[PDB]
Amino acid sequence: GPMNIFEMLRIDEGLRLKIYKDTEGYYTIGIGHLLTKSPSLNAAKSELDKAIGRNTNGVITKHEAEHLFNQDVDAAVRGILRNAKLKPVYDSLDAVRRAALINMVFQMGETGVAGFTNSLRMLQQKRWDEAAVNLAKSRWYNQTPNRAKRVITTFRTGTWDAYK
Amino acid sequence: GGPMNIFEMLRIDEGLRLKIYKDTEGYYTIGIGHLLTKSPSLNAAKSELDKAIGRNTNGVITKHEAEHLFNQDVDAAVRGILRNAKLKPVYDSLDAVRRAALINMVFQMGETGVAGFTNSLRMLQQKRWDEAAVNLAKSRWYNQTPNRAKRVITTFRTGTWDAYK
Ligand SMILES: [Cu+2]
Ligand SMILES: [Cu+2]
Repeated sequence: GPMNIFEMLRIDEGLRLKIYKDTEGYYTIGIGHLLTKSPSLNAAKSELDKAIGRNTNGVITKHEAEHLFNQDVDAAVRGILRNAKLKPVYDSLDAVRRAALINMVFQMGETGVAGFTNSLRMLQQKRWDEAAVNLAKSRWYNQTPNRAKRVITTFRTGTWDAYK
Repeated sequence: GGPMNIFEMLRIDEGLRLKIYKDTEGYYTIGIGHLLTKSPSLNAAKSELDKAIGRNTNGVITKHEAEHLFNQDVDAAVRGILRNAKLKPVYDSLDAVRRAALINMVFQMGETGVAGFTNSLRMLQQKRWDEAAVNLAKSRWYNQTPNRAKRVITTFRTGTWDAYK
């Protein structure tokens, strides 16, 4: 089966069914669903219960995680469409590259992503190699080099060859 | 229980069938509206099916298998919009809810058939919802599957999920 944003994110975020800490040290679960930014497992546990609508004692099913994953991806796409900075960039991109973008928003959030002012212009102007270079200079690249490298290659090439 | 989206919307219009069936156009299909072949041969259908699933299905598949195809198919519809000179502009100008109605149209009829709605498409891009809603009702689409078209059109006119609630 050929790629999409779901498989892409499914690969970058992986699937975990116990509450774990993301690379930022924030508690999480499922496919990269942020529970809380607080360093409290107990705070994370309650936040999880609200999200799933039941008592989980830290554990959810595979279906439950896909349900969250769906809403979250959807939430990121809608976030981009309400962001004055991102929407134009998004609209100008081809399918593969819109996936790369949604990937960054999924991980970092809109605001964080809107901060890549220069790279964004390069993207909207189809200067693929220049943006790829500029994106590597970023804190984002340094904090998560492997995932960032993969995403950047997608921007540069417009192909799935970093995931295939 | 969370807010509607294209998947939920399509899951309702297509339903879930784990056995090969003929859709409304007559073509062999499976899962959540996954077209297998436009050919009258069940054997070509079964071949296509076993190819896609990568085993020998004996003409039957699991729900998870069917949702796997669902993902591929929805993405293909979106990709089909972004590939078409007439569809992309309309799509880009649409709000999230209305983009779904569009994706729904392409999922069912295909990129090319949907591009044929030149007038309705232009009205959508001009935000003449009610005019578009009416133009869309006079179409082969509406005649063949009026119940699904009503939902999709109501979504286009109002911009809300009230037709699926
Ligand atoms: Cu596949
Ligand atoms: Cu939900």
